[PDB]
Amino acid sequence: EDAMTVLTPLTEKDYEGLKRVLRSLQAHKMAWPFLEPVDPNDAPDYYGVIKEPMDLATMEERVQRRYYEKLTEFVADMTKIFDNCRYYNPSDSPFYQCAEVLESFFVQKLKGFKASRSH
Ligand SMILES: Cn1ncc(Nc2ccc3c(c2)CNCC3)c(Cl)c1=O
Repeated sequence: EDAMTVLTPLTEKDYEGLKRVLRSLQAHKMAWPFLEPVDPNDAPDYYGVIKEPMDLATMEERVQRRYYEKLTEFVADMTKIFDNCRYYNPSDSPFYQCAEVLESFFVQKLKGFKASRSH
């Protein structure tokens, strides 16, 4: 990651962009498995093996509460959603495929955010 992503404190202006990114993910057709926490009754041993669960509703609360101090922390929470999903699920799972497409979409939106920060 670039130094600005690691080191530059997030401003209120930055948080308008973070909310835009999050809303774009929540609206994506393939974000449906990630909107709310994994239901334990759908996924045996999930909370036994996934030590740091994450979901977009939890990130929405953190964005609202100004939890993130650096962009790298926001990216880390987002990356947890996808990494957890690919850890638990087989590569032919619909969940795994959602993580693959949504992560690519996140990286596109993230690159746009970082550039808007530079100007
Ligand atoms: C193993 N597993 N199972 C499920 C799941 N997402 C999911 C799927 C459906 C629903 C919710 C979450 C929450 N709200 C209810 C419906 C992931 Cl992302 C996963 O990895």
